[PDB]
Amino acid sequence: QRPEPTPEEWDLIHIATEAHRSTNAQGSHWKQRRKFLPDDIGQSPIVSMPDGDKVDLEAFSEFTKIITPAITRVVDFAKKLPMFSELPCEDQIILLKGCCMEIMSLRAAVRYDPESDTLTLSGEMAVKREQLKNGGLGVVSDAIFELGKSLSAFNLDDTEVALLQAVLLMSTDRSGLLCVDKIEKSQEAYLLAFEHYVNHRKHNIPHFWPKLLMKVTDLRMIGACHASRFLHMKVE
Ligand SMILES: N[C@@H](Cc1cc(I)c(Oc2ccc(O)c(I)c2)c(I)c1)C(=O)O
Repeated sequence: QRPEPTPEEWDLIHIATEAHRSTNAQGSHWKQRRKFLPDDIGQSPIVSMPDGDKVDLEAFSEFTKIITPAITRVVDFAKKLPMFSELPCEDQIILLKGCCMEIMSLRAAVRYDPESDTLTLSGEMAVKREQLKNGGLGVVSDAIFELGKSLSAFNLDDTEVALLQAVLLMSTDRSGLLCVDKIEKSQEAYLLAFEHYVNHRKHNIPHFWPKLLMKVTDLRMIGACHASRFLHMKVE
């Protein structure tokens, strides 16, 4: 009834799923290696910042210590998608700076653990809503957790997530792009493959596809609130 990946789109999906899996911290068995950020950390948000806000700085350090590798992995992922590597250097850097939080956020959210109400950062650090609120995301902490809980139910697989990530990456909605039309063709290709792959999985949920497109908007929201700290160093 509802259409299902063409053979060129099965190819796209292999490449994208392998790019995601090869850059997802600790891989598919991440859950068996975790350290819970300890209780005494992230509880006291007392230090002002050059931006005006108060932050439990110890916590902010513990987070800042593991963020660069996480960024690196987003870049590794991007560079493994051929439609992304064909872009000019100038546009690659824009696009990366632009989705890097959208993607790290999604990457944590699908590793939401209802058993302990924690997010899992880079496959190892289990954190509570309040630790990451006080560590420097404000309300953004609350937004990712709501999303975590929301996705438990959708039960996404590494392909769905991979493809979701490519749709985030090839956004045409960024200041400064040269090759806008190429990016939109590629976004459209990924969207259409993704819609098809979702067909191919009979999801025991009504309206799965459109419900899931809505979480794109939530992720672009996250990325818009926490966009400052990405004048990151992209090396192509
Ligand atoms: N867990 C993801 C990676 C990931 C890593 C970290 I550190 C995260 O927290 C942030 C991000 C920006 C900030 O300014 C602060 I303060 C904390 C998140 I949300 C995600 C993965 O699987 O790659």
